Amino acid sequence: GFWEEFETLQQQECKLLYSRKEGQRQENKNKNRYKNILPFDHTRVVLHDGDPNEPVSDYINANIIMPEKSYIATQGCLQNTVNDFWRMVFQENSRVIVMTTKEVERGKSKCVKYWPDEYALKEYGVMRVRNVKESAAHDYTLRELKLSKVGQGNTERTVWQYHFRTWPDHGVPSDPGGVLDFLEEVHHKQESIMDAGPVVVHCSAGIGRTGTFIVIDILIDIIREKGVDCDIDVPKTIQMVRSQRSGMVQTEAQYRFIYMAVQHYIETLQRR
Repeated sequence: GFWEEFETLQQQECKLLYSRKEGQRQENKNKNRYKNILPFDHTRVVLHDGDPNEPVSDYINANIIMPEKSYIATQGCLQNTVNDFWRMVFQENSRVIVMTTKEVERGKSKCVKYWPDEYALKEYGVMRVRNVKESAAHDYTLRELKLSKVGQGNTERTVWQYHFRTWPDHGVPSDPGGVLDFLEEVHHKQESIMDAGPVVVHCSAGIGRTGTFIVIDILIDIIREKGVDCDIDVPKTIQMVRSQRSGMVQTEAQYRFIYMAVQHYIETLQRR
């Protein structure tokens, strides 16, 4: 229909109104892993309550992703943004973190370690984190973290870090079963926590693997609500997440993996 075709064209020009100015500020240069991968201003996570000695303390390379449960899509920490990451988790009341990379893959730093070892605690600026217990699953490790603001023990909350460990160094997994099982656990944990904030998801840039995990999670949530017969539109979902953070889902293999994951999920429901 003409209405449909034209509206579709018009929606595609909306992104010309987005800006990425905050991420290009001189003070924020050293807070981006990739100079060309920056958060949209209108969905970026804005950090309040930073060190007043820092001229710019409100910036992290992260965006809120609301399907239209919400998400924060962010890059893996740099050595200098670990304190900022924990400020974000506290402020947003996030209770679940999904780490989709190893710290180092193929000689490259994807994420600086931002958690304490099991049974230890660390202060990251004003934030105190205790690692109470770790559980090693086949494809991932779960770390039960307790996060609080120093001098305010009453603010302590549990943050569950789901660290996916077996994504391959090149390409995507050749079967989606491990990812789906992982995502099912993340889903049940989030739904168990009253007033939990957005689920934090990261990879080195916060777009490729992050986007893949987020898009799969959104689609399987639709299938949970609407059943295996519901309509699914992968391209419209990717367009909706890309309106909130540019570039989500970076490769054709990632794109195919999303399709495979959704179909596998449907078949699991038919088997169970």
